[PDB]
Amino acid sequence: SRTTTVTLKARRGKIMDTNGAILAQSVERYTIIGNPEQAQAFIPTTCTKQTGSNCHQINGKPVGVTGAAAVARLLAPVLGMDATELGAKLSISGQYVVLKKDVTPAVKRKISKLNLGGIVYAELSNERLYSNGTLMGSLLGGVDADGKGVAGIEQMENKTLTGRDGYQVYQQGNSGVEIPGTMTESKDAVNGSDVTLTIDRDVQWYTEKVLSDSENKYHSAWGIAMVQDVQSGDILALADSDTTEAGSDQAKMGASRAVSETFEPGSIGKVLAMSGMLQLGLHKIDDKFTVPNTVTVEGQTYKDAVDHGNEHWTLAGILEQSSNVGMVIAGDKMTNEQRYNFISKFGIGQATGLNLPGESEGVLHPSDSWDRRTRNTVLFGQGYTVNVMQLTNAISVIANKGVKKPQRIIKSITDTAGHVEEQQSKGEATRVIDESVASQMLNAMESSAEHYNTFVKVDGYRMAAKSGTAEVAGANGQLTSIISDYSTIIPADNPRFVITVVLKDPQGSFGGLTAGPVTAEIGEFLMQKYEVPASSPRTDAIPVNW
Repeated sequence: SRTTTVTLKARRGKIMDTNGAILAQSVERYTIIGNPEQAQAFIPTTCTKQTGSNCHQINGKPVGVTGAAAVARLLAPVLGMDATELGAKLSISGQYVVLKKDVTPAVKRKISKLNLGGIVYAELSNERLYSNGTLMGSLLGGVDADGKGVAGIEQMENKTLTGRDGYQVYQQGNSGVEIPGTMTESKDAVNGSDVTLTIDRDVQWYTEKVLSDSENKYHSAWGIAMVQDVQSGDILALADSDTTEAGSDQAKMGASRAVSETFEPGSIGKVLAMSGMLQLGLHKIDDKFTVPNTVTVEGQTYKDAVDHGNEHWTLAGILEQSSNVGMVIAGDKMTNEQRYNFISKFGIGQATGLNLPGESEGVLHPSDSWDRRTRNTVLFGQGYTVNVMQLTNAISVIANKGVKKPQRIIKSITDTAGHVEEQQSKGEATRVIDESVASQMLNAMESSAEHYNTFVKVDGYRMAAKSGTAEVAGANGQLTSIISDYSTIIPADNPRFVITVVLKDPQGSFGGLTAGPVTAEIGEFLMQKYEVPASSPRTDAIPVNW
């Protein structure tokens, strides 16, 4: 016979930052719906000693009418509406009519007590609020009108956040085995679980502020920045210079540029190739080279960015001076397979495993597809592409004693019982290089940072860092566009964070090195916020020249 199923919609879980600060949450309100034809069939049950409270009454007396009129009389005082008007809405044709919008959970509960299930039901609204407004807006993403996550973290964590709808089934007809209105089965909703990010609201806010202030100062087409905890691989901030309200159409339009952008890393990429050279025992970090300003190999000519003479640099100095030519000379005996292997081993060309919507794996071509030139440019961060997360994780390897961890952005999930379950990214920690090789590269990176210490400084702290530039898609009247990138490990003598900044077409007195001072502004804030002890004096510098 006739049957009616009512959906009990699960309420969406919250998104919170690393400290429990709420970033996204849904408003529990309801639309109250009537079914006119079921209302018209309604006959109220008279309270007697046989029914107990399984009956209908108003002020302790029978309802006195039937159908729409009876439903309206029962509903009117609960909804604070006029019975005549309700009766008219329930006297139309069809199985659907809105009776009242935007009612509270308390009113919804009162309606349930009227013993009108099947005839009247509540539809949970899907309004989603983001209390921090524009903060990490495109990273949070947004939901559609049905409360489904369609961008950012809302989408990635949608299963967890959505929960599982329940239902009620009513016999509204006359089967002869239950009376009309009897609820014959139900299944409770399981409300969504809450998601805690590794992102810290204060670090994220300051990083976005630094990028905004940097746009005012240097007028970059865009800037992105990331802060990663060295020992855990947790992401404390992942930021871009665009400004969008969380949950807005703009935010839902596309992933954060920090998530999606890919680019050649340029000279920062030398860290990966050189690590390989040391690991394989092809060179030692203090090996001495004579590095001319050009070199020709197999009909191919390579140049450094700047004219110099025949320089007396060690392998560490080739890194510090960003010498492409030095890398070509040093890498002479490194086979194509070894080159590919060490770049790939640092995570280049592979998914971070974070599963951010719109995230690319980047591009690193198989070594047998390389030609006589690209087999060499790969040594200095050209001819393959990375996103900021991959670059930052590769640099973290040097900070973390040669070990690469999967990065994490989802810290924990809290279920409906209130149980907090820490989350752990798929895939395991892997050793990329020996700890001793990592130490030597950190030492060379600290010499690389000191190369720029006339304008890149965090007072009281040693840094290990590398800079780079690379051509990207030309824009805004620039014949050739470039990015400035810079990645810093801080403090060098007890690494705590990696901070990477990428700016497109920065202007001003620092030109292509503008990303450097920007990482240092973030660095300064982090040492103060976490009260990091000042560095000890550097006593073991590996020589950069001879």
